[PDB]
Amino acid sequence: KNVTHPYWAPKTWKLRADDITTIMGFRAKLKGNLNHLDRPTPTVVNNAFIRGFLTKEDVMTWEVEAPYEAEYNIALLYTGSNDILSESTFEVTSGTSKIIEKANVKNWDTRPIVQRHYLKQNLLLKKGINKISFRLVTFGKEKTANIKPNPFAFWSIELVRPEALVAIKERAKEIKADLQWMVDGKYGLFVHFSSSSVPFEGGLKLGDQYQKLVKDFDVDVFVEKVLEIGASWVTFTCAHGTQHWPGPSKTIDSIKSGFTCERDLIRELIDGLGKHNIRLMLYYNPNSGMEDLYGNTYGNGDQPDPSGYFNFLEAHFREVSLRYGKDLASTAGYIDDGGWKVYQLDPPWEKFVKAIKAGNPNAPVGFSQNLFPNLTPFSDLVVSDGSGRVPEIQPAFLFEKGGQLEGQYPASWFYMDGWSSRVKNGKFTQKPKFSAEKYIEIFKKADQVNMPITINLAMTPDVTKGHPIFNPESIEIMKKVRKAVKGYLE
Ligand SMILES: C[C@@H]1O[C@H](O)[C@@H](O)[C@H](O)[C@@H]1O
Ligand SMILES: C[C@@H]1O[C@H](O)[C@@H](O)[C@H](O)[C@@H]1O
Ligand SMILES: C[C@@H]1O[C@H](O)[C@@H](O)[C@H](O)[C@@H]1O
Ligand SMILES: C[C@@H]1O[C@H](O)[C@@H](O)[C@H](O)[C@@H]1O
Ligand SMILES: C[C@@H]1O[C@H](O)[C@@H](O)[C@H](O)[C@@H]1O
Ligand SMILES: [Mg+2]
Repeated sequence: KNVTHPYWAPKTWKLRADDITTIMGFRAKLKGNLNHLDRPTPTVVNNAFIRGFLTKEDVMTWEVEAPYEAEYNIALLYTGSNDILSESTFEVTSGTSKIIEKANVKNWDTRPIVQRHYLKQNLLLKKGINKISFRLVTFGKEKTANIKPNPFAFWSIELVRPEALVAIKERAKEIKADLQWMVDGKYGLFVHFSSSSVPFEGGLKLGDQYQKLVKDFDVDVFVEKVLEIGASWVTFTCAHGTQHWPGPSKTIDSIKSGFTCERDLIRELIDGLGKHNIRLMLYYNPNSGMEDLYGNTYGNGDQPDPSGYFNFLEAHFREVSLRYGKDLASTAGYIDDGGWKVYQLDPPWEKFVKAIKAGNPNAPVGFSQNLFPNLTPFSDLVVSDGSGRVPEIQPAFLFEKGGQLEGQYPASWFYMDGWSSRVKNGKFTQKPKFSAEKYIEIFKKADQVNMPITINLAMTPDVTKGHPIFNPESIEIMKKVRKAVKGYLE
């Protein structure tokens, strides 16, 4: 009863013998109870999990193509009730090769919710077409809003020759970013220049008058507020809701006109913030409005092909990174939905990372991993949407060898009042979530454990002298935060 548009349907997967190959569960043939949410169009569907592993007949089968006979290390990504996991046994088969292994219980209280399980024994694969099957052979049950169930939910399988993994990890280690400047700066400002946002003075949402509002953006007004709250960096939102880009881009323009600006606002933000040694990183969203820029990520025509889209992302990262060089701290401080959306295309993470660092070899890579474990060994920062909640403190063993987050460094991304400003009738509708004293404790804790915080204060897309661009109550709180954390202490 499961539905997949041809671009999402099961197909034979080419193994990349020198790389980590990832294959979503819905690329397997499913039998028995196994099911997933419908995927009826070329557009990615976040909720990709396979559910219904209830009996020994509930089995999924991929078809993969190896270039030569070799042993492959298998990782599984899954989630579910610890009650269910504590009694689930996995079985991975191909040819005569068979792996049997108990599931791992999630013994941390934080994200990641999905865990990556490296199976101890390797799977031998013959040259050419191999069928690989996954099923459970022992089963648990949930025990005592406790309404929604938490079944075993399979996300993906990952295949990598053990020798390729050592070499991959070696290279990741050699280009790992040095984040001391973020720890020393303690916190920065997330600013959403959001295409859905309506200006303080009313009128068209930023998305429908993007170039005009970029041309009228008052950098000096913006920098003085950033400076006043003591931010050490700014993460600035490119392509939030549409693919509009606040500066020149040969890469974007060669796909489709109308998204770029004559004014190089990124450069002016660099220079304006640079006068006070405040650094700039870029948020970028590779999916929102992408159907109006590139089109379907898997292209047109009868069979899915992501190389055009991959080449766009790589050429875009590369052009931005080289355009600004070391003046731009990162063209990829926050790449939205790396977990929910980007991961589902089995993308070439390393090529993206090399593009990101081409102009700035220490540029931190921050793919948003959502509730998922580390997306690629070439990550630098833990990144996900903290909403307006108190920042979680992930326990240290997550970062040790074998850990879910190994190679990453802890970091928090959350908002004081909201993400996108919702100003209506000259009044901010989004108030700070907590008292000033609670934010002070939050930043003091982040500082004591050397975890950078990037806090969003909803900003009016029309940045001018005529009106507060941030909520004055929010500014007042951050001024008290600055005093308690960055001010003269005694
Ligand atoms: C054979 C596989 O086909 C898919 O469409 C791609 O997304 C994979 O990266 C690989 O090329
Ligand atoms: C730009 C925004 O990014 C988020 O990740 C999405 O979930 C929103 O709906 C919107 O697309
Ligand atoms: C067969 C598929 O149908 C869809 O409607 C199209 O958007 C795809 O690109 C492809 O042509
Ligand atoms: C702007 C540059 O960003 C890089 O990521 C940093 O490592 C450098 O110290 C410099 O500040
Ligand atoms: C940083 C946040 O990322 C999330 O994925 C989005 O849904 C929010 O709008 C915001 O942009
Ligand atoms: Mg510190």
